Amino acid sequence: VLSEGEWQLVLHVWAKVEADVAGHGQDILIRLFKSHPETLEKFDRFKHLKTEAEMKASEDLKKHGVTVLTALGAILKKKGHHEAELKPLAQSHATKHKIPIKYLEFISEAIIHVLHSRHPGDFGADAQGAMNKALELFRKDIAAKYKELGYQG
Ligand code: HEM
Repeated sequence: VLSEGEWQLVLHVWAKVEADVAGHGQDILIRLFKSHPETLEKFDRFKHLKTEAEMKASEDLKKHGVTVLTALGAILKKKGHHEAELKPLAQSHATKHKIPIKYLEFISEAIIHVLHSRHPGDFGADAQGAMNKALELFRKDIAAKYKELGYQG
């Protein structure tokens, strides 16, 4: 579990993300798609996009980034009590979207890179450590639901 002090490091930096959800969501998805091109192939909506410049120009991608970060924020703010929020997400990601757990690890790494670029002063090693723990918790709970339903392990 995270301590109360580690949750406070997480949510302090997240309040800052909430100043510009759309810009954050962009940088994260672009970083994901460039670092791990195979992830872009999951998105019928985005697979036509070939360059970073086309990505940065897509309003629909920016819209999806807000969808993603809003759902994540609602989970973080539950500070681990996130069962009701996380269940619907794991079901759709397992059964509809077919998203490997490994891809959730990839987007976690994208999230941490972008927070580090945008908020150095609020995102030192101790906050980075806390955020890494929160994302691990998120992945571990999703992984449990996947296993239940019989999805890739
Ligand atoms: C932090 C992780 C993520 C969160 C919070 C998240 C959240 C969401 C939300 C809320 C939706 C819309 C409702 C639904 O279908 O459940 C969505 C859709 C989707 N997500 Fe995720 N997602 C995450 C990670 C990923 C990753 C890593 C991928 C793929 C590599 C992925 C692929 C998709 C696809 C294909 C859709 C549907 C897009 C469309 O409308 O066609 N998601 N996600």
